[PDB]
Amino acid sequence: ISPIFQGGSYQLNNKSIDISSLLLDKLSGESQTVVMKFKADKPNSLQALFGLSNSKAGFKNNYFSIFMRDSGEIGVEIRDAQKGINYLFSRPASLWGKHKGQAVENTLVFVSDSKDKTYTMYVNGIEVFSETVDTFLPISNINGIDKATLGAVNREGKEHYLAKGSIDEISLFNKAISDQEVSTIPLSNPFQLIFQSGDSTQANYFRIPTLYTLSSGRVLSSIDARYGGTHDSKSKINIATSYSDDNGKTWSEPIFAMKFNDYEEQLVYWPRDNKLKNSQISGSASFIDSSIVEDKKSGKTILLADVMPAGIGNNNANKADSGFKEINGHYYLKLKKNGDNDFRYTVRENGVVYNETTNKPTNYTINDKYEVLEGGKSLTVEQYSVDFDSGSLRERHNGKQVPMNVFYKDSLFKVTPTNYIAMTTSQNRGESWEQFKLLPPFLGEKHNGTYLCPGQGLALKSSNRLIFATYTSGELTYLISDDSGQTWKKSSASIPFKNATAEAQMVELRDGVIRTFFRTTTGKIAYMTSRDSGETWSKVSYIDGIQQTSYGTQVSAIKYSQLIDGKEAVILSTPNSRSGRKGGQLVVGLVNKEDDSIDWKYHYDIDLPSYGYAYSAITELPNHHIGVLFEKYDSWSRNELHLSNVVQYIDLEINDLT
Ligand SMILES: CC(=O)N[C@H]1[C@H]([C@H](O)[C@H](O)CO)OC(C(=O)O)=C[C@@H]1O
Repeated sequence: ISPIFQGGSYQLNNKSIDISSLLLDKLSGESQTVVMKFKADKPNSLQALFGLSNSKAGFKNNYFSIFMRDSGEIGVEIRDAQKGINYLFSRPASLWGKHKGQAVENTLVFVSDSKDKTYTMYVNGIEVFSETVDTFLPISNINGIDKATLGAVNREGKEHYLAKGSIDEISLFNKAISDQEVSTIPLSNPFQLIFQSGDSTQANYFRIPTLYTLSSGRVLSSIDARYGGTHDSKSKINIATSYSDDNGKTWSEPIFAMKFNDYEEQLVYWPRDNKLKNSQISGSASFIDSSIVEDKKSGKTILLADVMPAGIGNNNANKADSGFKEINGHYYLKLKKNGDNDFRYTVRENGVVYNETTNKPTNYTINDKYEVLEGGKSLTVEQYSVDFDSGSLRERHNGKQVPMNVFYKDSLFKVTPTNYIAMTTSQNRGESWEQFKLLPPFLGEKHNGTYLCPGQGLALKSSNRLIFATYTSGELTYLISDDSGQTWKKSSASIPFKNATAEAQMVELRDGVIRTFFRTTTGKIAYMTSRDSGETWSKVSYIDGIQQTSYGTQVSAIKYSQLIDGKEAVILSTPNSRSGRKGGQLVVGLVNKEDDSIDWKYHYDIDLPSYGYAYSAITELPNHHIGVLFEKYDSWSRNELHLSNVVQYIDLEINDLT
């Protein structure tokens, strides 16, 4: 099939282009596909790209448009007043505006299909919505259509929703094209996906990217594989990883670093409507917020993340309990058995489940997978699946037996419903990952564990010291290992905030000198300095020239290997906005070599100030390029929940930022 119409080079300068007598006659049949290569870097707040209308008096609501918002949202309207139909479908954060000081060419494919009664929209190869209706309205069945327009919808003789942008190609087909035919449409994409809907994780959502350059040249990525929409824990979540052996050009199929099997790995399309979006998987264990580092001495690659027991997240996590009973200097995991109201057991050496009440070992052991064995025989539980088939979220047993784990809901022996940290290690730089182990508590028996700061750990350049920053209430708590991850001690730093999400990332400015950048509740990024290689920390200061919202966002920061303008350089990645998680920037800081202060000298614009940018991972690639893996959406907004393929990868050179 050829196009029924094909246009090219249309300038949308707040003035509509009429294409009625090129298109309307050729429209026929009830199925259509719009293919549109458009640009829009200074978009109006709301603006229609393409529009078919009844332009006559009294039929203002008789029209189809493809519209966008300056927030990056894309959508369609299919309206007909005589039929009593008024369809509106959209997805936030669907568009790119600008990459490297250049308008991005978006590729839009809208599929209007009468056989399935489905309206499907792709932008840039990604499906952003797909909606089935009871009563289908072909876009060309709207009664009295007499205008085909670009850059407005002609309503009762006047231009509505005037567009500022440009259309490079618009085609229409009297055919609803196959998914196969969509993926053969060429793309000029400024981004690539490392993790995506459909890959081997089978999660439809991803949050909290990380990136790290290993010594071999491999770049490694970790992420939350988030199953229950984009919701934090409590949910189903796994830590997935992927690596690139070619400077970011290609990535390996994702694997798991940490996983749980109490709930099935399901690609689900969450619930974006207001009655159902807060549906949140409630019976599953999960991992959340990973951080990665390489150990120089052993060659190991170390990855930590938070571990949440079935049904737990930071909201309901038992503060006032670590999950451990200390016994002169040693820490043991506490266990609660079925039918008991108190925690009567601990996991002594070799995983011996020991009864603290009667002071006797039992027939039960916990293996290194935290799986429960009775007299050496594996115990199992039945797995859960999730579905919205009944019109609300159901969590129900699915027939499959999986090894029974102390973190699960159906386990005979359960861990304290609080939050933990675990580490895994790889000895092949991310090709496999050893079974995770729980870190001991750092703040006593009567305190829940700290929360890991997503991103990178710090591997000091001239020692064997590893550091992972964590946060808790009223302090930054650095975890420090001088033995390849075997042992850990804490180094506390008081922060002048109560209930901060003080997500912290570190740079080593010169040997022994660490600057930590972190999120606060002040609308500003904070920082402190150890000159101690992390033993002691300074008071808190703030960065001017960057704004954050009051709740803040995770900040990522790296020490660039090369000199910029003759100075040592620090790179920082954050949203720069007081209005939302949007207006993302890599900001380039030159270290003054005398006092260690930083002149934040260049601000690079990742996309339009109005376009979403949230958590972010950066790294210097072996070729001195910068890799960015970031959430291209507002991951705080209750309007942008549950979007697929918004965590994206881009490649930048220093020249691009300066
Ligand atoms: C452990 C955990 O739940 N971390 C989540 C964190 C946390 O909820 C904080 O308390 C509120 O910002 O919030 C966010 C966020 O997008 O802001 C992401 C994290 O994955």
